[PDB]
Amino acid sequence: AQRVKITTTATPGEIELAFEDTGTGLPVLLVHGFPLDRTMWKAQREELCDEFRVIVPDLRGFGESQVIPGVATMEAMADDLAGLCNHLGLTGKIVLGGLSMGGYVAFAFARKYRDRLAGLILCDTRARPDSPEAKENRRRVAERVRREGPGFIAEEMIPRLCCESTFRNHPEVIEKIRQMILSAPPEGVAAAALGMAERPDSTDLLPALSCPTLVLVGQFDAISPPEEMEAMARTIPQSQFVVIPDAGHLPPMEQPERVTQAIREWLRKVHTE
Ligand SMILES: [Cl-]
Repeated sequence: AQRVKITTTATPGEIELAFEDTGTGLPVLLVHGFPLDRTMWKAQREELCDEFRVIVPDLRGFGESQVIPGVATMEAMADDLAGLCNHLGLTGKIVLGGLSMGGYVAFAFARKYRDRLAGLILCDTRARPDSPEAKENRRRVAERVRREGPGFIAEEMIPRLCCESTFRNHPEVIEKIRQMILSAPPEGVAAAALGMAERPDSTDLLPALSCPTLVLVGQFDAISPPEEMEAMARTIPQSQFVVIPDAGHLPPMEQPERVTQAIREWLRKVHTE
């Protein structure tokens, strides 16, 4: 992996990002969820790199990236991605994928950097903003995690993140996810929780998208359910919708080969030299 200070148009103008960059050819940037890190895309990065260049950063405040206290807006995270692409000399078009919060970041990127997208991959996410109670729950999480760390988040989220079959067949995946959460920097978690609370409604952005979009969801996703994601996909032009069997909210980890294949075959259609 690499760690580089990038220039970003978001406050504070420069930030150190840790990232993986594996493969050659057409660039695919994959954005993790909350409160995870780049390692949740490891299987896809290690497999797709035979055909694509796969870039997987830790977002600001997560993993090994710099922590910027306060509020980490989805826009700021998108600005950081643009700055990373600039650093790397990826100044033309990319495919951008995101899971959950990473999907929120992808919408912020599409809003601001439309001309840099060859395609979007939206996994286990939604375009609407937080409801008022959800916003308040962000704030409650932020205030507590600063002091207690993320153990209480792992306790609340793990049962909602993966399906029954994953608990049975893949306890090692459960434990990897748990360690991602437990290791997340407390102030990075807080800043992103507050940022998510203030993200805009992206509902009306979706019909205005100008690139092919793959929408992926676990069959048993308890957080962003398949019915809801299918309806979201119906609002996006040039969309393809895929349900991954025997996965919950984290298909890339729960059913890595299925996710890799779905992404690979779509990329072959979209992302050409
Ligand atoms: Cl957003």
